[PDB]
Amino acid sequence: HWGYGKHNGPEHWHKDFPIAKGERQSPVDIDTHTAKYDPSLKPLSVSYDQATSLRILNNGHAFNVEFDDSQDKAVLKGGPLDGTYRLIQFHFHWGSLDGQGSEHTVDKKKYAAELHLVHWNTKYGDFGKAVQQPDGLAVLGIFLKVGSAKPGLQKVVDVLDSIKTKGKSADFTNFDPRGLLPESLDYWTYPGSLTTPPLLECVTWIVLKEPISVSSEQVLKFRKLNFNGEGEPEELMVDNWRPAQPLKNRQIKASFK
Ligand SMILES: [Ru+3]
Ligand SMILES: [Zn+2]
Repeated sequence: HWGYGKHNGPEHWHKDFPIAKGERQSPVDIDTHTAKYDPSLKPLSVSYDQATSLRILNNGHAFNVEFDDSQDKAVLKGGPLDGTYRLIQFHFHWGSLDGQGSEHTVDKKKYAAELHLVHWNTKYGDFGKAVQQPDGLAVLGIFLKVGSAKPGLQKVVDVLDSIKTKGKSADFTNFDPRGLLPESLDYWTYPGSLTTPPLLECVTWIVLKEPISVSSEQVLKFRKLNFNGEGEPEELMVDNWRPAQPLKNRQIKASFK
Protein backbone atom coordinates (compact mmCIF):
# COMPACT_ATOMS: atom_id res chain seq x y z
CA HIS A 1 0.00 0.00 0.00
CA TRP A 2 0.91 3.70 0.05
CA GLY A 3 4.16 4.97 1.57
CA TYR A 4 7.02 7.37 0.85
CA GLY A 5 9.41 5.10 -1.07
CA LYS A 6 10.31 5.08 -4.78
CA HIS A 7 7.54 2.62 -5.68
CA ASN A 8 4.69 3.70 -3.36
CA GLY A 9 5.43 7.38 -2.70
CA PRO A 10 3.60 10.70 -3.33
CA GLU A 11 4.08 10.32 -7.13
CA HIS A 12 2.04 7.08 -7.02
CA TRP A 13 -0.79 8.09 -4.65
CA HIS A 14 -3.09 9.47 -7.37
CA LYS A 15 -3.78 5.97 -8.75
CA ASP A 16 -5.65 4.81 -5.62
CA PHE A 17 -6.59 8.34 -4.52
CA PRO A 18 -7.44 10.43 -7.64
CA ILE A 19 -8.09 13.44 -5.34
CA ALA A 20 -4.26 13.68 -5.09
CA LYS A 21 -4.46 15.90 -8.22
CA GLY A 22 -7.50 17.79 -6.87
CA GLU A 23 -8.25 21.50 -6.52
CA ARG A 24 -7.31 22.04 -2.85
CA GLN A 25 -4.41 19.71 -2.09
CA SER A 26 -1.84 20.17 0.68
CA PRO A 27 0.81 20.98 1.50
CA VAL A 28 1.67 24.14 -0.47
CA ASP A 29 4.51 26.65 -0.70
CA ILE A 30 3.68 29.78 1.28
CA ASP A 31 4.86 32.68 -0.84
CA THR A 32 5.16 35.40 1.81
CA HIS A 33 4.99 38.23 -0.76
CA THR A 34 1.76 36.89 -2.31
CA ALA A 35 -0.05 36.23 1.00
CA LYS A 36 -2.21 39.12 2.17
CA TYR A 37 -2.90 40.32 5.71
CA ASP A 38 -6.59 39.69 6.45
CA PRO A 39 -8.23 42.18 8.85
CA SER A 40 -11.38 40.01 9.01
CA LEU A 41 -9.54 37.23 10.87
CA LYS A 42 -10.53 36.97 14.54
CA PRO A 43 -7.89 36.26 17.22
CA LEU A 44 -6.72 32.62 17.23
CA SER A 45 -7.77 30.65 20.32
CA VAL A 46 -5.73 27.56 21.20
CA SER A 47 -7.22 26.04 24.38
CA TYR A 48 -5.22 22.96 25.39
CA ASP A 49 -5.43 23.29 29.22
CA GLN A 50 -7.71 20.25 29.71
CA ALA A 51 -6.16 18.11 26.94
CA THR A 52 -6.41 14.39 27.62
CA SER A 53 -3.84 12.31 25.73
CA LEU A 54 -4.40 8.55 25.65
CA ARG A 55 -1.58 6.82 23.79
CA ILE A 56 1.05 6.91 21.06
CA LEU A 57 0.91 4.69 17.96
CA ASN A 58 3.47 3.89 15.25
CA ASN A 59 1.16 3.50 12.26
CA GLY A 60 3.87 2.60 9.74
CA HIS A 61 4.15 6.10 8.26
CA ALA A 62 4.47 8.32 11.35
CA PHE A 63 3.51 8.24 15.02
CA ASN A 64 0.20 9.56 16.34
CA VAL A 65 -0.36 10.93 19.83
CA GLU A 66 -4.08 10.38 20.31
CA PHE A 67 -6.42 12.37 22.54
CA ASP A 68 -9.77 11.74 24.20
CA ASP A 69 -12.17 13.77 22.04
CA SER A 70 -15.46 12.58 23.59
CA GLN A 71 -15.82 15.95 25.34
CA ASP A 72 -14.93 19.58 24.61
CA LYS A 73 -11.46 19.81 26.13
CA ALA A 74 -8.52 20.63 23.85
CA VAL A 75 -10.08 22.99 21.28
CA LEU A 76 -9.10 25.31 18.43
CA LYS A 77 -11.31 28.29 17.61
CA GLY A 78 -11.14 31.85 16.27
CA GLY A 79 -8.91 32.93 13.40
CA PRO A 80 -10.41 31.76 10.12
CA LEU A 81 -12.58 29.21 11.96
CA ASP A 82 -16.31 29.24 12.58
CA GLY A 83 -17.26 27.30 15.69
CA THR A 84 -15.26 24.78 17.70
CA TYR A 85 -12.75 22.20 16.53
CA ARG A 86 -11.64 19.38 18.85
CA LEU A 87 -8.09 18.05 19.04
CA ILE A 88 -8.02 14.37 18.04
CA GLN A 89 -4.32 13.58 17.44
CA PHE A 90 -0.97 15.01 16.57
CA HIS A 91 1.95 13.75 14.49
CA PHE A 92 5.03 14.96 12.68
CA HIS A 93 6.65 14.77 9.28
CA TRP A 94 10.44 14.79 9.20
CA GLY A 95 13.48 14.30 7.03
CA SER A 96 16.58 12.12 6.81
CA LEU A 97 18.62 15.33 7.01
CA ASP A 98 18.05 18.72 8.70
CA GLY A 99 17.65 20.47 5.31
CA GLN A 100 14.35 18.72 4.56
CA GLY A 101 11.33 17.28 6.31
CA SER A 102 8.59 19.92 6.43
CA GLU A 103 5.54 19.63 4.20
CA HIS A 104 4.64 23.30 3.91
CA THR A 105 7.45 25.50 2.72
CA VAL A 106 8.00 29.23 3.22
CA ASP A 107 9.38 30.98 0.15
CA LYS A 108 10.57 27.50 -0.89
CA LYS A 109 12.40 27.03 2.46
CA LYS A 110 12.08 23.49 3.88
CA TYR A 111 12.24 23.06 7.66
CA ALA A 112 13.71 20.01 9.43
CA ALA A 113 10.23 18.86 10.43
CA GLU A 114 6.57 19.79 10.77
CA LEU A 115 4.05 19.16 13.53
CA HIS A 116 0.37 18.69 12.69
CA LEU A 117 -2.26 19.02 15.40
CA VAL A 118 -5.47 17.63 13.89
CA HIS A 119 -8.90 18.90 15.00
CA TRP A 120 -12.47 18.14 13.89
CA ASN A 121 -15.50 20.47 13.70
CA THR A 122 -17.85 19.69 16.56
CA LYS A 123 -20.91 20.51 14.55
CA TYR A 124 -20.47 17.22 12.70
CA GLY A 125 -20.60 14.95 15.75
CA ASP A 126 -17.40 12.98 15.13
CA PHE A 127 -14.23 12.71 13.05
CA GLY A 128 -15.65 10.26 10.46
CA LYS A 129 -18.52 12.61 9.65
CA ALA A 130 -16.29 15.72 9.71
CA VAL A 131 -14.06 14.29 6.95
CA GLN A 132 -17.12 14.21 4.70
CA GLN A 133 -17.38 18.03 4.93
CA PRO A 134 -15.37 20.89 3.30
CA ASP A 135 -15.02 22.57 6.71
CA GLY A 136 -14.73 19.36 8.72
CA LEU A 137 -11.13 19.74 9.90
CA ALA A 138 -8.64 22.31 11.12
CA VAL A 139 -4.94 21.49 11.31
CA LEU A 140 -2.48 23.63 13.25
CA GLY A 141 0.88 23.33 11.51
CA ILE A 142 4.12 24.13 13.32
CA PHE A 143 7.61 24.13 11.80
CA LEU A 144 10.59 22.54 13.53
CA LYS A 145 14.17 23.77 13.14
CA VAL A 146 17.25 22.23 14.72
CA GLY A 147 18.74 24.28 17.59
CA SER A 148 18.02 24.20 21.33
CA ALA A 149 16.04 21.27 22.74
CA LYS A 150 12.27 21.61 23.09
CA PRO A 151 11.50 20.54 26.70
CA GLY A 152 7.81 19.96 25.87
CA LEU A 153 8.92 17.38 23.28
CA GLN A 154 11.22 15.20 25.44
CA LYS A 155 8.36 13.04 26.82
CA VAL A 156 7.47 12.14 23.23
CA VAL A 157 11.16 11.55 22.37
CA ASP A 158 11.67 9.21 25.38
CA VAL A 159 8.74 6.93 24.46
CA LEU A 160 9.75 6.28 20.81
CA ASP A 161 11.91 3.34 21.94
CA SER A 162 8.73 1.48 22.91
CA ILE A 163 7.07 2.04 19.52
CA LYS A 164 9.97 1.38 17.15
CA THR A 165 8.00 -0.64 14.60
CA LYS A 166 4.66 -0.50 12.75
CA GLY A 167 1.64 -1.46 14.89
CA LYS A 168 3.30 -0.86 18.25
CA SER A 169 1.63 1.50 20.70
CA ALA A 170 2.25 2.67 24.27
CA ASP A 171 0.21 4.39 26.98
CA PHE A 172 0.74 8.13 26.68
CA THR A 173 -1.51 9.82 29.24
CA ASN A 174 -1.13 13.30 30.75
CA PHE A 175 0.82 14.77 27.82
CA ASP A 176 0.41 18.54 27.54
CA PRO A 177 0.54 19.76 23.92
CA ARG A 178 0.92 23.36 25.15
CA GLY A 179 4.63 22.51 25.45
CA LEU A 180 4.92 22.15 21.67
CA LEU A 181 3.82 25.69 20.80
CA PRO A 182 6.07 28.63 19.89
CA GLU A 183 5.61 32.06 21.55
CA SER A 184 3.71 33.79 18.72
CA LEU A 185 0.50 32.58 17.16
CA ASP A 186 1.06 34.62 13.97
CA TYR A 187 -0.10 32.34 11.13
CA TRP A 188 -0.91 31.83 7.46
CA THR A 189 -4.22 30.21 6.53
CA TYR A 190 -5.63 28.56 3.41
CA PRO A 191 -8.19 25.84 2.56
CA GLY A 192 -6.52 22.47 1.92
CA SER A 193 -6.42 18.72 2.50
CA LEU A 194 -4.93 16.02 4.66
CA THR A 195 -1.39 15.31 3.39
CA THR A 196 -1.64 11.51 3.65
CA PRO A 197 -3.98 9.21 1.73
CA PRO A 198 -6.94 9.41 1.42
CA LEU A 199 -5.88 13.12 1.06
CA LEU A 200 -9.38 14.35 1.93
CA GLU A 201 -10.06 17.98 1.11
CA CYS A 202 -11.61 18.87 4.45
CA VAL A 203 -8.92 21.05 6.10
CA THR A 204 -8.65 24.70 7.10
CA TRP A 205 -4.91 25.02 7.45
CA ILE A 206 -3.41 27.25 10.11
CA VAL A 207 0.38 27.32 9.74
CA LEU A 208 2.33 29.19 12.41
CA LYS A 209 5.05 31.57 11.20
CA GLU A 210 7.33 31.03 14.20
CA PRO A 211 9.09 27.65 14.19
CA ILE A 212 9.93 25.76 17.34
CA SER A 213 13.52 24.68 17.94
CA VAL A 214 14.29 21.06 18.80
CA SER A 215 17.72 19.54 19.44
CA SER A 216 19.76 17.46 17.03
CA GLU A 217 19.51 14.62 19.58
CA GLN A 218 15.69 14.93 19.54
CA VAL A 219 15.31 14.72 15.73
CA LEU A 220 17.89 11.92 15.59
CA LYS A 221 15.58 9.85 17.82
CA PHE A 222 12.69 10.48 15.38
CA ARG A 223 14.96 9.06 12.64
CA LYS A 224 15.49 5.78 14.59
CA LEU A 225 11.82 4.82 14.18
CA ASN A 226 10.88 2.10 11.64
CA PHE A 227 8.37 2.07 8.74
CA ASN A 228 8.47 -1.76 8.94
CA GLY A 229 6.79 -4.09 11.45
CA GLU A 230 8.63 -6.10 14.13
CA GLY A 231 10.89 -8.82 12.71
CA GLU A 232 10.88 -7.28 9.22
CA PRO A 233 13.91 -5.78 7.39
CA GLU A 234 14.74 -2.36 8.82
CA GLU A 235 13.45 0.64 6.91
CA LEU A 236 14.20 3.85 8.81
CA MET A 237 11.17 6.11 9.27
CA VAL A 238 12.58 9.20 7.53
CA ASP A 239 11.37 11.53 4.76
CA ASN A 240 7.70 10.89 5.49
CA TRP A 241 6.70 14.26 3.99
CA ARG A 242 4.62 15.07 0.92
CA PRO A 243 6.12 17.83 -1.25
CA ALA A 244 4.37 21.12 -2.08
CA GLN A 245 1.31 20.87 -4.35
CA PRO A 246 -0.25 23.34 -6.87
CA LEU A 247 -1.96 26.28 -5.14
CA LYS A 248 -4.36 26.84 -8.09
CA ASN A 249 -6.84 29.68 -7.44
CA ARG A 250 -6.43 29.56 -3.65
CA GLN A 251 -5.37 32.59 -1.62
CA ILE A 252 -3.20 32.33 1.46
CA LYS A 253 -4.10 34.88 4.10
CA ALA A 254 -1.83 36.22 6.87
CA SER A 255 -2.98 36.99 10.43
CA PHE A 256 -0.24 39.60 10.82
CA LYS A 257 0.77 42.86 9.11
RU1 LIG B 1 0.73 4.02 7.04
ZN1 LIG C 1 0.47 15.57 8.82
